[PDB]
Amino acid sequence: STQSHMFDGISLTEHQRQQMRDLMQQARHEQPPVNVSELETMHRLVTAENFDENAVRAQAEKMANEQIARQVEMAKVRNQMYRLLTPEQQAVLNEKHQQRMEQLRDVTQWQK
Amino acid sequence: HMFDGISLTEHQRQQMRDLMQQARHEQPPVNVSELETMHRLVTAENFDENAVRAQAEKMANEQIARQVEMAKVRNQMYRLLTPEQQAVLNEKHQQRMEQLRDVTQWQK
Ligand SMILES: [Zn+2]
Ligand SMILES: [Zn+2]
Ligand SMILES: [Zn+2]
Ligand SMILES: [Zn+2]
Ligand SMILES: [Zn+2]
Ligand SMILES: [Zn+2]
Ligand SMILES: [Zn+2]
Ligand SMILES: [Zn+2]
Ligand SMILES: [Zn+2]
Repeated sequence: STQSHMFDGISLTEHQRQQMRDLMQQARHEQPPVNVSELETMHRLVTAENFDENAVRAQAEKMANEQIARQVEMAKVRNQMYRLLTPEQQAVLNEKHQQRMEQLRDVTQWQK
Repeated sequence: HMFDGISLTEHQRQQMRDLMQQARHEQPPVNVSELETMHRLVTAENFDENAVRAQAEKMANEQIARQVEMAKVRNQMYRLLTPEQQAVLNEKHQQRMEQLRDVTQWQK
C-alpha cells in the first residue's frame, strides 16, 4: 500500500509536485494486485474442516517471496522521491516517520 | 469484511470478538526495529538494492507468521458457525469472486 499520505504536512513546490507525481503512480504501479487464485485457494484452506497449517504457511511464503520484488521497486521509487526534497522537507519527513514509530511501540507495549 | 452479510447470535458474536482480542495476542507485533533500519535504507544518499532485499525478507518472516495466525483464527471462527450461516458465507464468497473475476477482465 502507498505511503500516501506520505507528503502530508509537506508541500512541496509545484514543479516538485510535478516531478513527484511523475512518477509516483509508478509506485501505484507494481503494487500488489492479488489473484483470484491466491484468494480462492486461501479461502479453501481457511474454510476447511480440519486446518492444514503447513499448507497455509506454504501459500503465505510463496505470496511473500513474490511481493519482495515489488517491495524493492517501490522502495527505489520512494528513495527517488526522497532525494527530490530539501533537507528541511526531509527533516519533516523523518519527524513524521519517527512519530509513526513511537505510536507503533506504544501499541506493542499495550498488546504485550 | 469476511462476515460482511451474516448474522449471527450475540453469544457467538462475543465468542468471535473474544477470539479476535486473544488473536491480536498470539500474533507477532510489528517489528518497529526492522521498520527503522528499512526507513534508514530507503532514505540513504545512495541506494543498496541487495541491502534492501535483505531487509524485505527479514520482515517477510513476521509477515508470514501473521498470515498464518490470522488464518488459524479465521478458521476457528468459521468453525463456530452454523450450517446455514456457513452456506450464506459461501454465497458472499462467490459473489465477491464474481465481482473480482468480472473485473479482472475489465475492460476486455
Ligand atoms: Zn471458492
Ligand atoms: Zn474467503
Ligand atoms: Zn502469487
Ligand atoms: Zn508513546
Ligand atoms: Zn501478553
Ligand atoms: Zn528512525
Ligand atoms: Zn520510511
Ligand atoms: Zn523479521
Ligand atoms: Zn500458533
